[PDB]
Parts: sequence; structure tokens; C-alpha cells
Amino acid sequence: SNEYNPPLGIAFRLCGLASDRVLFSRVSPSPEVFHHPKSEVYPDQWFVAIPGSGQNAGCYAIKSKNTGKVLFSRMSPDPRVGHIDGDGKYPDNWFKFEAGSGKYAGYFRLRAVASDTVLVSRTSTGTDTQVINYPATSAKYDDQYFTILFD
Ligand SMILES: CC(=O)N[C@@H]1[C@@H](O)[C@H](O[C@@H]2O[C@H](CO)[C@H](O)[C@H](O)[C@H]2O)[C@@H](CO)O[C@@H]1O
Ligand SMILES: CC(=O)N[C@@H]1[C@@H](O)[C@H](O[C@@H]2O[C@H](CO)[C@H](O)[C@H](O)[C@H]2O)[C@@H](CO)O[C@@H]1O
Ligand SMILES: CC(=O)N[C@@H]1[C@@H](O)[C@H](O[C@@H]2O[C@H](CO)[C@H](O)[C@H](O)[C@H]2O)[C@@H](CO)O[C@@H]1O
Repeated sequence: SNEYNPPLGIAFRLCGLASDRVLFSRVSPSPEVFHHPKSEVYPDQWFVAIPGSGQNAGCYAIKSKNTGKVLFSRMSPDPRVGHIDGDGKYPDNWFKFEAGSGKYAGYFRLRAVASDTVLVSRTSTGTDTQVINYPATSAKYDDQYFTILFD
């Protein structure tokens, strides 16, 4: 249940509900993977969705149009969230977009099924831990919800 399907063949930004910031992937400067206020659009904020197959049918890899890297989310090692080359070579590259309901209609969690984690974008901690993850079979918080933007 609750599968969300992003559009294919068009780049999008991923904006956090709690943070009003969009994820990004860049090779420089550090941090390479972080988030940015949504009012400022930059190349590093654009991603496409890569459909999965087999065990990963209904899941997607999230590929940066700026670096070519896909996002990952794992419980260990550190860093727990980041990016890596390829088109989803590793299990922790495969996300179920888990559709929200109620006040979360229109939004989804980004659930890395293989690592049992969800992505987090928040402003309630220092910048070193604002873009992170949380166990997926635990409490749900607004900072785990994202939506897709085309501007
Ligand atoms: C740790 C931290 O808060 N760093 C930010 C930088 O990321 C940010 O740099 C901009 O980031 C956007 C991301 O889409 C573009 O890459 C842009 O070109 C960068 O300048 C700067 C400036 O906003 O602020 C902090 O340093
Ligand atoms: C900061 C950074 O990105 N370091 C990378 C590690 O992430 C990477 O570890 C692998 O990452 C993939 C991500 O999909 C899987 O989690 C895999 O199991 C990890 O071993 C290592 C090795 O490629 O390289 C850097 O340290
Ligand atoms: C680095 C690290 O693992 N820090 C964790 C925090 O992220 C975690 O904070 C919770 O995170 C969720 C994420 O959806 C919400 O932001 C929630 O409000 C936070 O309490 C805390 C508590 O579990 O543990 C570490 O500090």
C-alpha cells in the first residue's frame, strides 16, 4: 500500500515539508549532499527517478542531473546519507516513495527499503545533521515528508 510514483523523464526538486528546503547533489563545495532554501533554484537541486525492477519494482533510484550520482540511505557506516556513482548499483539506493495521507496528502517519505530508513530534511538541529535519516518502522515526523517541485 501507499506506493507513490514520481514522474519519469523530467527533472524535479525534492522539497522537505518541515524544512522548506530542497535536496541537492554537487561535487563542490562541501557538503556535497545537503539541502537549500527552496526560493533559490540551482542546478544541483535537480533529480530524475530511475524505476526499479524485480524485488525493486515500485521503488526508484534518485539520480542527480548535476553529478550523475544516486542518493543512498543506510544505518551504517557513516555518513548515513549521501550519493554514489551509478544508476542504483547498491541496495540502499532504492527508495519507496511512501505516500502520505491527511495533512500529508501530496507528500511522501523516501524509504530506503533495504536499510529500513527514511530520509530527513529538518532545521531543528545543526547543519551537520539536518539532512539525515531515521528508522522507517518507528515514529513518523513532518521532517520525513517531501514533495516534488518543477520550479
Ligand atoms: C553547510 C551550509 O549551510 N552550506 C551552505 C551552502 O550549501 C550554500 O551554498 C549554495 O548552495 C546551493 C545549493 O543548491 C548552490 O550550490 C549554490 O551555488 C551555493 O552557493 C551557501 C550559500 O547559500 O550557504 C552555506 O554555506
Ligand atoms: C562520503 C561517501 O560517500 N563515502 C563513500 C561510501 O559511502 C562508500 O560506501 C558504499 O556506499 C554505498 C552507497 O550506496 C553502499 O552503502 C555500500 O555498501 C558502501 O560500501 C565507500 C565505498 O564505495 O566509498 C566512500 O567511502
Ligand atoms: C545523528 C543522529 O542520529 N541524530 C539522532 C536524531 O536525528 C534523532 O532526532 C529525531 O529525528 C527525527 C527524524 O525524523 C525527528 O527530527 C525527531 O523530531 C527527532 O527527535 C534523535 C532522537 O531519536 O536521536 C539522535 O540524536
